[PDB]
Amino acid sequence: STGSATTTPIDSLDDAYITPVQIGTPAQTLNLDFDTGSSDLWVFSSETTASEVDGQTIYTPSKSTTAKLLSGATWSISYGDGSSSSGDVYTDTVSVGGLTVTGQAVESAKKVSSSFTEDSTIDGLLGLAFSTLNTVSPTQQKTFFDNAKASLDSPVFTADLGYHAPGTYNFGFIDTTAYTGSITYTAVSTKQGFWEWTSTGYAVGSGTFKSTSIDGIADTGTTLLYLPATVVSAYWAQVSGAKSSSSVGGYVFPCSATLPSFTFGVGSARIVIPGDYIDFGPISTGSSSCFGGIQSSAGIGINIFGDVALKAAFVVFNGATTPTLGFASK
Repeated sequence: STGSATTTPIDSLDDAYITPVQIGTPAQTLNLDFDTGSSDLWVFSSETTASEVDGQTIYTPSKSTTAKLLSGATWSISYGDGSSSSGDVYTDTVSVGGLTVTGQAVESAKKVSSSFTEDSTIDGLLGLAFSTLNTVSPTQQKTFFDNAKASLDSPVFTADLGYHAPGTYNFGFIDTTAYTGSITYTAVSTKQGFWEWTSTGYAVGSGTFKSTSIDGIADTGTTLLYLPATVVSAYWAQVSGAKSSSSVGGYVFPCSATLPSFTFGVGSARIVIPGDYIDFGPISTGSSSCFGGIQSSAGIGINIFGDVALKAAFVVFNGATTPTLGFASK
């Protein structure tokens, strides 16, 4: 089997992407944030504290003939941005782009933090990291991809995020029309539960390529590109007037600037992030100070190849017995 779903930016900055997901019988369609940096599929629901719901579409398990309470199971998760959610668990039928999993753990939110409430466009998350990170207790649950794997034509899913435009998540096949040149595959460590890999270096604009190992995670659920302070400093030094602002919480730059591209290495191959991808616009409405799309990972504890980087590539998440990551230009 295979699945194919369109994923759509939630706003004009590509702050995140939502993908429609069918849950239950009859189908309840929720727009979820596919997150290769976490491993919980959780949804706004009929159980969510009413004051914490503001415009989201909710899952109502009592209206699904295939929903079953997973007795005794609870979940609770905290994300790198400080947001969080928690609740209990149902199993139900979940379909993504024509691909159906029965008995999928659907984590029903009783509580969500303000960040989720305030984002009316995201109805929940669908985690696509390794199931070892799943927070369901006392019986850890599998991700949608894990449950689907054996049924898939090939044990892979691909992320093809658009710049200011829709893209595609495919399950079970590689669309060879969706990228240019070849896919370069690179090793993955699952030790931390992430799609963790090592970039072979970077360049800034038309600058020479610096060969250097950068360990990081391919994370569709993170907006920006978080890299070592040395790298990030080298990038913003090429932007007149750019500076790190503690009060804003990262690198800002004059909105009148033309940003240089950023290249990252995948083995001997190179992915080029156009400068425009690195512009996240005024820090506040009307400001002439713009927020940078490349930020320091110092104090995160991990480098993150988030959407800024991933949207410049066609990315293969290869879930074979020995997982790997593939990158192609597009």
